[PDB]
Amino acid sequence: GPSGMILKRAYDVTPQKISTDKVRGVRKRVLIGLKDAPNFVMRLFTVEPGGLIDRHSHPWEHEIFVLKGKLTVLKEQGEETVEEGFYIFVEPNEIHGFRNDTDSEVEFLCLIPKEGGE
Amino acid sequence: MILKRAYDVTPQKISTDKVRGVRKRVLIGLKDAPNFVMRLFTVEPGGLIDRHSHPWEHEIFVLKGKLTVLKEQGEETVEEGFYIFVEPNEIHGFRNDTDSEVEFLCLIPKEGGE
Ligand SMILES: [Mn+2]
Ligand SMILES: [Mn+2]
Repeated sequence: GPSGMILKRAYDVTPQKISTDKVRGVRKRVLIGLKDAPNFVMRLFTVEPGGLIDRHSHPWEHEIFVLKGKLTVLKEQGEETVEEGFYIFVEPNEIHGFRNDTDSEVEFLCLIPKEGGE
Repeated sequence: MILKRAYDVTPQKISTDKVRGVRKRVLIGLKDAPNFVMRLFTVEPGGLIDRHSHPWEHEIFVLKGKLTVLKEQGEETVEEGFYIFVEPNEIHGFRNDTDSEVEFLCLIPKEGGE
């Protein structure tokens, strides 16, 4: 593949609205996308106040790092809120979702193997 | 599912001929991860990761402070809120020229170890 290094302010990427049957009040920035990533992609998600990523699962893992705010994590059984400075590992096929119960934006980094897209 | 405060992971001090004033936390390691690992590095004031390369990429996010990134030639400082993509085989390293600790998240494919 190519050489070099990219160094960029994440906020220089516009936050794009995610709207699907199971996601509302969420925006995403693709930081290191399919066009460049050899193995895995880096996204920055913004959950607006009251935003929801419904419980779901997929046949790849998630690696998450919470950057800002209080993120409510939905589990197969119940939920738990974590804050900036927490990491999350979600196994392949594990049920998970997210909610923002606060009045400010919540941000988290989310990385997946590139076979799951960007 | 694992949910944990990164700070609570015990950092490992690194002090070698090429790395000094650096601590490393393995957040999501080989034990858990099927494809890539998540580390958090803390660079003390004056700390240094000297120029090196490896056959895998880095994906980095700067969490705190002003990080000096060493390039094959020259260097570039970036701040909290920057991401960095280092291509496989690219010469790189890091320095902290400030008076406070710098933190960055760093992910590599699992062939890189943890
Ligand atoms: Mn998911
Ligand atoms: Mn390296």
